[PDB]
Amino acid sequence: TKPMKLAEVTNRTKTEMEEFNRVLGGGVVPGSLVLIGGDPGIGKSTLLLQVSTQLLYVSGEESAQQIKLRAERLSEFYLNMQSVRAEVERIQPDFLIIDSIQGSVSQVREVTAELMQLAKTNNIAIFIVGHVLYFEGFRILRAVKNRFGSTNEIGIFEMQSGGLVEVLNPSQVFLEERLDGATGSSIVVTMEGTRPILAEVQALVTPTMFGNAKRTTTGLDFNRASLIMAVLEKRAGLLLQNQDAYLKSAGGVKLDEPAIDLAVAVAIASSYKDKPTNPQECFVGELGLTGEIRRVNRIEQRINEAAKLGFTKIYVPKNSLTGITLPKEIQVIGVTTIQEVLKKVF
Amino acid sequence: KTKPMKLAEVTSINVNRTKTEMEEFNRVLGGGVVPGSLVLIGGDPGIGKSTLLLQVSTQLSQVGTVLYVSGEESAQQIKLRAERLGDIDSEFYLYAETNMQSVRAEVERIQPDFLIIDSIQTIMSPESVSQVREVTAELMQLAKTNNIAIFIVGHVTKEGPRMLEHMVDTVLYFEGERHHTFRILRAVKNRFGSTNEIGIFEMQSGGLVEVLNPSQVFLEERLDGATGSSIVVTMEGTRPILAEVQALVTPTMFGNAKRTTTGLDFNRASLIMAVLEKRAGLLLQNQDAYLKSAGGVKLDEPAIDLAVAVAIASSYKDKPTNPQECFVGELGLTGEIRRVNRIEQRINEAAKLGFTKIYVPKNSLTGITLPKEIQVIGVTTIQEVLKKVF
Amino acid sequence: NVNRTKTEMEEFNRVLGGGVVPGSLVLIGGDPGIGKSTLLLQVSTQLSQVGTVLYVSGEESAQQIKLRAERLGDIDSEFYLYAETNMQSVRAEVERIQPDFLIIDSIQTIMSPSVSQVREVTAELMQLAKTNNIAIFIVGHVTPRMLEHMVDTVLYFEGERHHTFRILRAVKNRFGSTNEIGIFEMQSGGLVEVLNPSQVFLEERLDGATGSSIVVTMEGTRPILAEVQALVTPTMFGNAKRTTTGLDFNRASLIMAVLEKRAGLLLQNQDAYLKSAGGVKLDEPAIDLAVAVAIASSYKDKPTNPQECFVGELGLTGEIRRVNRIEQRINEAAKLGFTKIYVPKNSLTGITLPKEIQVIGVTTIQEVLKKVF
Amino acid sequence: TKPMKLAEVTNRTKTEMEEFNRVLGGGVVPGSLVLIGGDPGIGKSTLLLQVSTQLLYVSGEESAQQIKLRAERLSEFYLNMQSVRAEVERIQPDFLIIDSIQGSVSQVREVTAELMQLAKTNNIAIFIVGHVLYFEGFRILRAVKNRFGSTNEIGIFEMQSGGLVEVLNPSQVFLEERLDGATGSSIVVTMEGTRPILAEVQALVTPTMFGNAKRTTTGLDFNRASLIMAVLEKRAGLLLQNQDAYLKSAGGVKLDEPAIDLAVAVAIASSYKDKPTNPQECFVGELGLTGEIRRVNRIEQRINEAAKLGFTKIYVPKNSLTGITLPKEIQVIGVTTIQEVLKKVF
Amino acid sequence: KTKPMKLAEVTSINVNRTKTEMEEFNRVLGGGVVPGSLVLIGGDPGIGKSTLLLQVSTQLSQVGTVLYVSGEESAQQIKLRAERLGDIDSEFYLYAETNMQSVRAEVERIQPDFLIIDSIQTIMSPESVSQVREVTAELMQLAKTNNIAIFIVGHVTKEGPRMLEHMVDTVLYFEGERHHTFRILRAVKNRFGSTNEIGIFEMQSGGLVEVLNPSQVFLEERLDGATGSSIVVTMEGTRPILAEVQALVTPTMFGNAKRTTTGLDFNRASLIMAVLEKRAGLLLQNQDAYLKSAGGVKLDEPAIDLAVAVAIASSYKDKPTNPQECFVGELGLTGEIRRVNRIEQRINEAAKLGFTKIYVPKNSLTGITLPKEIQVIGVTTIQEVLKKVF
Ligand SMILES: Cc1cn([C@H]2C[C@H](O)[C@@H](COP(=O)(O)OP(=O)(O)O)O2)c(=O)[nH]c1=O
Ligand SMILES: Cc1cn([C@H]2C[C@H](O)[C@@H](COP(=O)(O)OP(=O)(O)O)O2)c(=O)[nH]c1=O
Ligand SMILES: Cc1cn([C@H]2C[C@H](O)[C@@H](COP(=O)(O)OP(=O)(O)O)O2)c(=O)[nH]c1=O
Ligand SMILES: Cc1cn([C@H]2C[C@H](O)[C@@H](COP(=O)(O)OP(=O)(O)O)O2)c(=O)[nH]c1=O
Ligand SMILES: Cc1cn([C@H]2C[C@H](O)[C@@H](COP(=O)(O)OP(=O)(O)O)O2)c(=O)[nH]c1=O
Ligand SMILES: [Mg+2]
Ligand SMILES: [Mg+2]
Ligand SMILES: [Mg+2]
Ligand SMILES: [Mg+2]
Ligand SMILES: [Mg+2]
Repeated sequence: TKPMKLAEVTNRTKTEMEEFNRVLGGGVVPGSLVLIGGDPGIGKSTLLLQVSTQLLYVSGEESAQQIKLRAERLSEFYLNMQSVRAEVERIQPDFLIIDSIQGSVSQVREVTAELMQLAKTNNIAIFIVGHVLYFEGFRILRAVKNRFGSTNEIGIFEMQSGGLVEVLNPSQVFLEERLDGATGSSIVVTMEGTRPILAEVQALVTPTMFGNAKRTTTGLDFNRASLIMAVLEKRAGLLLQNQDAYLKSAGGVKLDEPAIDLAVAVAIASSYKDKPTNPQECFVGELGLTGEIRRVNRIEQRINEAAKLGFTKIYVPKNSLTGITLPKEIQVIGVTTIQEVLKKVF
Repeated sequence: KTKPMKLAEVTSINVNRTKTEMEEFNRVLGGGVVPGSLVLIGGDPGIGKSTLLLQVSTQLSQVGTVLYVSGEESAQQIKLRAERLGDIDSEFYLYAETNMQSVRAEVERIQPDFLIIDSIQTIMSPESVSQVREVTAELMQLAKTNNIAIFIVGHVTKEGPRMLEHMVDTVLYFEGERHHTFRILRAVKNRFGSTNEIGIFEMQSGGLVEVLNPSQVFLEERLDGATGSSIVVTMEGTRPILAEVQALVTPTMFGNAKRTTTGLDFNRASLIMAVLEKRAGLLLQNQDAYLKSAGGVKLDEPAIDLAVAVAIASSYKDKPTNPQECFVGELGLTGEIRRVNRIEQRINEAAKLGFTKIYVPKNSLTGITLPKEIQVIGVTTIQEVLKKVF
Repeated sequence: NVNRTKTEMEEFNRVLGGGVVPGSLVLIGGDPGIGKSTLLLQVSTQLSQVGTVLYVSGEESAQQIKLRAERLGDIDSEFYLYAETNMQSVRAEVERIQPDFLIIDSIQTIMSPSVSQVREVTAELMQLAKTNNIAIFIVGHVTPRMLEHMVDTVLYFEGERHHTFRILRAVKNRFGSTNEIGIFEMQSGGLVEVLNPSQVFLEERLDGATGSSIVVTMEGTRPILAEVQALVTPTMFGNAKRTTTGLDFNRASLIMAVLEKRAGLLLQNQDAYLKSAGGVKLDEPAIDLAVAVAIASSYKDKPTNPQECFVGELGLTGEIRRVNRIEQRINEAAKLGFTKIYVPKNSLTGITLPKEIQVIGVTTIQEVLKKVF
Repeated sequence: TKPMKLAEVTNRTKTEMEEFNRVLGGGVVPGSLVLIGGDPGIGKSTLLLQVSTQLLYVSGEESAQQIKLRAERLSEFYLNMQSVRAEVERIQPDFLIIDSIQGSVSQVREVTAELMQLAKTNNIAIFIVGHVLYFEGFRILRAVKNRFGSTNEIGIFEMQSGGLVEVLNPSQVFLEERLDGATGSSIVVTMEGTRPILAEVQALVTPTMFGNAKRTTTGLDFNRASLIMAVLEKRAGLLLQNQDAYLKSAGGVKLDEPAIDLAVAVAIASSYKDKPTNPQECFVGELGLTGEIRRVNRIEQRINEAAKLGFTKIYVPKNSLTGITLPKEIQVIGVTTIQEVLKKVF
Repeated sequence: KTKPMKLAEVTSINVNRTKTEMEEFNRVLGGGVVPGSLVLIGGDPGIGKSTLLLQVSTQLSQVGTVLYVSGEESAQQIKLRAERLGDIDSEFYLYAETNMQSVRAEVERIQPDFLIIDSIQTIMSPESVSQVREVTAELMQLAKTNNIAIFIVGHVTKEGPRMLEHMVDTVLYFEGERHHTFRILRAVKNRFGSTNEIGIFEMQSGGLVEVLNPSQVFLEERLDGATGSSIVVTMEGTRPILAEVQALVTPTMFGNAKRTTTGLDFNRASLIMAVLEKRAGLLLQNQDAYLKSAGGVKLDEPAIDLAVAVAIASSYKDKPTNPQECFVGELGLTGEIRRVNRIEQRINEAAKLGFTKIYVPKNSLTGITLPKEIQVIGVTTIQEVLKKVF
């Protein structure tokens, strides 16, 4: 390209899989190199076979007969680089898939350089498998580097007996898991670096029978929980002095971020009170020792992620909202104190 | 070229700088963008260096000619971003290409007053990591061939931005922690200005919004009858981080008095309480204490002692502290407020974030010039401080 | 048989072993921000009064240095400033002006066909000191230890977080002693020398401040000087408390047992809080005596002298055992303006003692506490 | 050399320093390369200046005038390699010293290869300094690799105001340190890998005043000490139940070897009993839970090292002595039970 | 050279081996020294590989011709050592030189039946670490050119002996822990013998003295009324280490019953005691327990459970165990004695060190051939064991 004025800047092949299209930023662009990365066993061959049967598949990893058995469960689909190049000029295929690019590993860098120049010689879309998209564990496909789209885009799949089944409403995973009015469960939109993870905090508050009141956490910092309880007793007015408390992060998610405080406070209160929370409402906020609900980082991302996963309410810190556009699919409730929240929730 | 010259005959700078609508960004560069200069913006990925440079560029395109070079994002991607940020009916040129030879050719053609390289890591040349040091050397010589201002972006990686700091004209760092919603732009090295200058910005849905008057954020963040909150100007190496200590002192009901900290060393707090009881006279023997560093900031430096002593006392006493006053000082076991390192930097940083008082150790002030925007109170004992504060 | 150039700064002269030797390479090392540029600008404005100075650096601009250097000294004298980087352009100006003193403000910021190559530039600088017979100063920001073996004098400008002293020490000196130190304090103007350091230790101490004592400990080979703090107070509750910060808890526990069983202090029913001032970790046998004296001082409510310090491992029989590097510790104490130092008596066998400090060899803890209180 | 029958295999320059001679295996051999290693500041220049004034000294590290000031406190002593080689042929010196051999560091390997060939061209002894002998902290000089002697040889020095003073009786270091009949001190010949270190164990047994009996160690494993006390109470009959115990390894030596058990038991008993041990007697032995004194590794080395440092008795495990020659300067007492030892000692 | 051959027509070995006076060393090599073969002796520095090879060489010089090549020690040094060890009025040649080209020339000249390389690390050649693999390859071809037995020494280093194990004829390991006064020589790989063979030696003032009858060492090491001692055949990776567990059970006097371990995991011992109380019926609630692994051997393997249960019971009961019986087995919380890995190796190792009984888990024995020198008792429950033992 040549430099170009910004006042003068502005189509793709879609698949039946809505999620896979969003990740590529609309669909498959005809002249690029797309790399799918992930651990072996995850389903990069399975995902590419499914995209291919919808849209020349080259594999050294599995045999021709093996792929036929796989791909029927899941038209002009055709199954070293010098012997490959000859077939690219002959059939002239719009889409080329290399199942496993894998001193071959030193030569891997030199093969992919020659594949990017091959995308220009014959204007074709080429998929490369690396044992930039990353397929990692439900199953998620995320765009790490995208030249023809946004990197914040995600595609959720679940591997079943047939192959990969796309996931539209991931709110229903927590909703199926919710029992008939089960207390002491709450939801937080936490962060694993930049990825917003959505997680369930669990509490079992029960009166102590003997001597010292027990406190036990799994997945949350113990001392963080200890302070939360002091703030609930001193600010919210819950008599937790003589109550045992067991706390758990469902999944074995480590929850080590200030934003999880409010969800843990609400979980405990829910168990103490024996009043359930809504399974489509979630909570985000650091809790100060004065009862205040302090600001948190990346609030816009958290609200976005909650809405997308089918949540209806989200309690956020009120100060965090200054000049942020809120999505129409989710009720954002800014709160300022813990008392205010527990009043609203119970 | 420049010549060896006697210092008495060294003439004062008579530059022509280019200002942007962002008052803060100008102060940092020491007045504005100096033409024929190399400015490096460092910081973690995601903070908003591209966003800040796109905003600066859309403003500079109104008076000069901008060439924005990005290998990192595509041309179409940037157009979607930059329309939210500003106006681009002006001479703002975009070039999504990575080889310096192909860039050089376009610099001679359009002759742009301002050049931006979005990610030096993503610019190649013959002879993506080692070769960054050689590209920036060629960029400094390019600033003199055409007399243009050039901005360089340096993402701070786990391993292999701090390497180029000694060979560029201005070094800026864009940093903004998980605990603060606000991002700060600081000048680490400035050849055309002061290094104590800072620019506060808050990333909003549109892009980065400047925070002129930050004293209003701390006042909004405090509740009505706040108590047991205090502020310390701590240090994360050389970066002065400003942090809130929280204390909940409440009488014990049970047998043993509880002590629980999060973010502060437990034993450090234990000693502080002993010094408050034995020197200041607070009956804390039968009081539970919960202590928290707001934000999840680890506070592991002697200077935090006074702020924690004041926090506790504030909760014990049920008397609030001022939200625009902060405290710096190691506390000795005799009640003394001992000296701390980098006092001048801490007082500077407090003043810039809109603080009105700062309690410092009295011994630390020997021959230090104090900024006129902040009241520096040197103290010697903990009793003295608590008398002053409550 | 040598003719050195002195500066008005007595301390900086002692470090170089009398003054600036002409035709020599002196490397100043340290962290960034300590004041190597500031110290060299101050020496340069003084040396410009007798010789001819050429100050080179690309780290800061010419105009920036003028604003700094007017606060620091006088500039009506032959002081030349050259904000260049590459060498070949420098060499040409050395032959022209023929300057007696050359300063390179960051060797990291100089190129010749900018860290690996740094070794080759300093080799060419040492041969340049013979071609023109000039004194040359090299600055090495510590991120400097690579050039230490190939230069004439190696200075390190050091400053721990607890002391606002900024000490200049000679690591390797071809024209002087390596024991020499120069104490400075950075003030608003620039670096102010500290000629009587004895007066600083006598501001950091309050009036009735008991339980403070001083130890000359070691951070590898660097003798660090540190303050141990104790608060002994009667227990109110059931169990007597013991809490340390910066000292090993179990080490302190034994010290108290020895003070109760040997020295006769009733500490059983006393709470004890101990702290190493500064956040210095004190993990060396030599700190035992200072901690014992600290505790006793707080217990007894009798202060120690602020210009006396204590060195010695304390045995469980009350004995004050030998410690390593005793000659270095006595030397460092003396240089920081201390008047007494209690050392183990056995450590003194055939060691020459400096005339500026009273070295007291002790054998038991009872003996020490008798002497001290 | 050519291969040679063993039935057909069989002089040096000595210095006034008996210790330095032993290390080199008799004295300085005229045609070899001796490397002295150690940390900077230790005294390798000081030791070589002292050997040289007794026996061409080449230094880039210090100036000529600096060395003259040093060497007078401490005859035909004369003070890059091409300029050096020319002076070796001229003066023809029997002994050559290179003060600091220190991309010079890559070239250091190539210079020392040329120095070993220089030892043959002109049959001379050459000393090399490396910032195989190792000088490490009293101060010790040990032979790591010796072609003309034993590697177990050691030379003890003490740096004083003049320079390095040799140490003949290191028993007198512990003897000066011993007070007038001080109880609860004992000596062990332990091992730091293969180096036999000689160390002092200290005990303060004193009756408990309140509630629980205290146990505190520094330098010894706490649990090891705990077991020792159980064995002393159950086998030896010491009523330690109601006694506090403070234990210390003098020097900050870590003592983490089974052989230290007996010394610790004797230390405790000495403090309990208020009866001192002899300062020239030492103890070696693992203590079993039945009271037995079990065998230990490297017994011959330990007895050797004790004797050399001027010890008069050594209590060892009786089983360890099977077919071992005992040095005439030290009384080796083989013991079998802890009761037997305490009977003998007190 | 050798040829592809049908297994029915593969003829049995008809070698001529050379025996030494050391019965143990012969067994290890599978009868004696095979001519035209490469034997590697591995082990930590200081164990006595040079000492063992000097002793073998002084014995082999009586029937063949030995060439001992050492770069590590000098010729004069070896003469002082080797006179204490044996007789050298015989054809024993010593060559203190390190380059293989200079060695080869002397092999063709003297034509020695036995060649010893003292430290392969200290032998050089063109093209001291990488090049060891190429020297040993040239040494195996040298064994066929002249038909000689060659011994190679491999010191086991922190980092960079186990590398050559796959490319030599016999692999021996000389190992002897800080806790045992005795050193053991084991065959890891043997082309001319069994790998289960072992040679026990004790280093004495002269040199290495063989330990034929080791059953006498364990009996001398036990006191008269020993009690609370038991023996386990544990594993340090693949090396079967044989270890002594010690227990002192004694009634509590104070409030809380004490439990203290050294060398065993505390919690593992705690469970064992619970299983002894609940299944075996020992009243340990009010008994203190001190447990020790003799030697400072870390015992962190499930197989040690039974030995620790037997130790405790022996001390509780005040009834000794036999010093020539040992125990192997994980103990389940139901009192069951569960299976363990490498049972055949453990039974072998016990037998070789002169043990007469070994209690093993009964399930582990399915189709395993048992050595005739040791009584293998398969057990199923802890009650069963204690019944048998006491
Ligand atoms: C399509 C398909 C795959 N599989 C199995 C076979 C594969 O080895 C396994 C993993 O899928 P695959 O896509 O081969 O993993 P990757 O390419 O990421 O290494 O799933 C089924 O069991 N049933 C199916 O229908
Ligand atoms: C300008 C803008 C950026 N963003 C996102 C896209 C960017 O990838 C992300 C981070 O900003 P960016 O400036 O790209 O970060 P870096 O410091 O790494 O250059 O913010 C929005 O969501 N909305 C916006 O209006
Ligand atoms: C001389 C002087 C310096 N300074 C500042 C400017 C310098 O950049 C800073 C640090 O000193 P500097 O000597 O540049 O540190 P170094 O060269 O060791 O890295 O001190 C003042 O604030 N006031 C002054 O009067
Ligand atoms: C000989 C001697 C040395 N010294 C000092 C100067 C040296 O820098 C220091 C260390 O000795 P040196 O032998 O130079 O150490 P090394 O060669 O091992 O690095 O001892 C004295 O103070 N007095 C003396 O009489
Ligand atoms: C033969 C013998 C060796 N030794 C010593 C010298 C040796 O360096 C040391 C260790 O034996 P050595 O066989 O050299 O060990 P390695 O396994 O490393 O070859 O034992 C004696 O003290 N006395 C002796 O009679
Ligand atoms: Mg696959
Ligand atoms: Mg960016
Ligand atoms: Mg500077
Ligand atoms: Mg030296
Ligand atoms: Mg050997």
